[PDB]
Amino acid sequence: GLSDGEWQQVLNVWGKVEADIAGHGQEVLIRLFTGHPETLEKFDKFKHLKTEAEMKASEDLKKHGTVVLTALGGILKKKGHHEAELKPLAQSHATKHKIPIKYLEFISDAIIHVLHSKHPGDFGADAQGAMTKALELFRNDIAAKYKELGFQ
Ligand code: HEM
Ligand SMILES: O=Nc1ccccc1
Ligand SMILES: O=Nc1ccccc1
Ligand SMILES: O=Nc1ccccc1
Ligand SMILES: O=Nc1ccccc1
Ligand SMILES: O=Nc1ccccc1
Repeated sequence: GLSDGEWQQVLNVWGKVEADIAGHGQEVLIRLFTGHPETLEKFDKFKHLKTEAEMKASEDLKKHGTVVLTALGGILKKKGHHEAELKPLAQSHATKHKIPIKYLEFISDAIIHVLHSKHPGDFGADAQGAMTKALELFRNDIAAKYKELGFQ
């Protein structure tokens, strides 16, 4: 678990994220797709995207980023009391989309990177620590659902 002080930084930061949800979502998906191009054959709608320029011009990628970060926001705002919100998403990713948990690790890293890159010298050391714990908490509760389903 995180402290109250820690939860407060996380939710402070997410409020800022929410001011520019599309632009944050776009950058997080582009970071993932470019650093780990195999994530991209999970997506028929995205397989044509052969360049960074094409990824950035794509309205549908923006729309997708908005869906993703909005779902992550709902979870985060539960301050660790997220069983009902986390459950369906763990179940769909393991069962239908078949996403290894290592891609959840990659996207967590993508978020911390994008935060510094969009707000250079505005993303405090205390802020990075709280967010990182928030993201690890999330990943940890996912791993428990993944073990339950024997997903490798
Ligand atoms: C922060 C972690 C993530 C969150 C909050 C999230 C959120 C979502 C949401 C809300 C949906 C739509 C409803 C559903 O199918 O459950 C979705 C669908 C999907 N996700 Fe994720 N996702 C995450 C990570 C990932 C990653 C890392 C991948 C692949 C590398 C992935 C692949 C997919 C696929 C293939 C779909 C189906 C797309 C569709 O219905 O068009 N997800 N995700
Ligand atoms: O729909 N879930 C996704 C999460 C991150 C990247 C692409 C899709
Ligand atoms: O930011 N939300 C979006 C919704 C539809 C298309 C593109 C972006
Ligand atoms: O744009 N349609 C979507 C459906 C499910 C997840 C993300 C996007
Ligand atoms: O690692 N699989 C996931 C579980 C829940 C939401 C997104 C991804
Ligand atoms: O059965 N698969 C597992 C998934 C996550 C953690 C441990 C086991």
